Amino acid sequence: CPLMVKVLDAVRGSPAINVAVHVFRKAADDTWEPFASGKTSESGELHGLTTEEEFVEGIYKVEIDTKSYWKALGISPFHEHAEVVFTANDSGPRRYTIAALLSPYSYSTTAVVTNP
Amino acid sequence: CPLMVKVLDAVRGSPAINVAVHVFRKAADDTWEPFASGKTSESGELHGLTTEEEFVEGIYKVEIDTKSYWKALGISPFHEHAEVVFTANDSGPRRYTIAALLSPYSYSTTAVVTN
Amino acid sequence: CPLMVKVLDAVRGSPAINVAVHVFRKAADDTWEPFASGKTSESGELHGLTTEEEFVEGIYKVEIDTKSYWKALGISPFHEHAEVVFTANDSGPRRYTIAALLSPYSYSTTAVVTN
Amino acid sequence: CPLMVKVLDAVRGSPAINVAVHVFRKAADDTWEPFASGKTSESGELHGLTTEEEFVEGIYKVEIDTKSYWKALGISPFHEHAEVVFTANDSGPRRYTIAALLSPYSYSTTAVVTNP
Ligand SMILES: Cc1cc(OCC(=O)O)cc(C)c1Cc1ccc(O)c(C(C)C)c1
Ligand SMILES: Cc1cc(OCC(=O)O)cc(C)c1Cc1ccc(O)c(C(C)C)c1
Repeated sequence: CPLMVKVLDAVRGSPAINVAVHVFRKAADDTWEPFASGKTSESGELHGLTTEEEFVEGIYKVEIDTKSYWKALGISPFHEHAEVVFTANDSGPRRYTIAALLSPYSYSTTAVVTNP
Repeated sequence: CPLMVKVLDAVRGSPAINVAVHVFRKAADDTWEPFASGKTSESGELHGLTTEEEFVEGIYKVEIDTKSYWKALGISPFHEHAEVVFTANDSGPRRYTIAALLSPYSYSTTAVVTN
Repeated sequence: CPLMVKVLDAVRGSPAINVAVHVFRKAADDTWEPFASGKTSESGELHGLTTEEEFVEGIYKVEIDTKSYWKALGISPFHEHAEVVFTANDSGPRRYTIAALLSPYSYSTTAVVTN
Repeated sequence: CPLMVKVLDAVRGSPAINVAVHVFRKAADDTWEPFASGKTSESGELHGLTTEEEFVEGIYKVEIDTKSYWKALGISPFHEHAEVVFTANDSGPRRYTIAALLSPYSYSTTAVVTNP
């Protein structure tokens, strides 16, 4: 898969399990069209969101439901979600790993972009 | 002010200067209504976005134009911007500092919520 | 001062208060000589560690006692501390702010080097 | 292996390749004894540092040579290295992944600790 999401929990030092992830792609009319969705596994990973054929050039948004994650652990976090927005495939097809590191009042996100 | 934004540049080890920042409030129809904006100062700070009277409870989005910043420095960036979405809440402390740390392919953001 | 330390808590969304910080300078024999120390303020800041005269070029280590901080909050931490090791250099800007962002199993540190 | 190190470059959005890593363990006399060393692979990973038998309880230091990494890319970075110090195995054997994210003037580090 050309798009993978990996989420870690900085409080527990663990993968962030069962985190909902929604992906959108900006349409020609500038709206966000639903593209794919899933939830992270026991390893904090979400694979199989898309395919090489489908994942064309465009502006994509990956919205990670961090608030539901923290709420289920009894925590009222600051952010509603973590949303990473990016242009994909503009110099040709690439593989993207979107890595997120979560704390109740902070998150970081990083992209690892490789040429397949 | 109840809301301040502070932006640092992890490549240069400096405040991130002249970064455009837009603030939006979520409307009843779930659209984002522009609320305030500015550019960060020589110290990477943006003050005076709102007032205590105006900044009522709601869902807010702070959009930091990281892409234009990296473009101005001749460095290829990954993100279109960094968005920071949160519910502002009266019961808690209520001065918010949104701190962001920028790299071309990574950012972190943290909230410092006080008094 | 030429050196300031600012520490934030990513769990509480607050300055990290009363965190012990020790500064060391690398000696000629490669050992670390204690130089200065303090505890962060109510704003998570530690000022006045050194002076422009004293803070000559050399290799410095700032050790932030994160473990005692998490212990004080009843939260299990991973690291013994966060160390920040750098060469201080006259040609460049020379006011250093060491910013640290703390979580129980993660920390980040950044240098803001100005004027 | 109970200890793995993974290093990413936040400027290029890539693994950080050929980064030297030195591991030390605190001795009974409070000195740092050399424990293991290696360098990151093309995937930014360093495997095989130790074994279950060898990796007993103790205080360990993982020193990642970030300065040489940046210097080889023409950059004069702020830090001499990234050094992550931690007590290991104090509630029994665990697997540790030490993840580091590098920028010229900043780094973050995170531990993922799992029960084998
Ligand atoms: C929020 C903030 C306040 C501050 O006050 C000290 C000053 O203005 O001199 C000084 C600095 C440098 C920051 C920014 C900061 C301070 C600490 C920190 O962990 C982070 C994370 C985003 C990496 C950011
Ligand atoms: C992206 C990624 C890939 C990975 O490969 C799987 C494995 O080898 O276990 C293993 C891990 C732990 C990560 C996550 C990671 C790896 C490095 C890193 O600096 C960061 C920051 C976002 C904190 C995250």
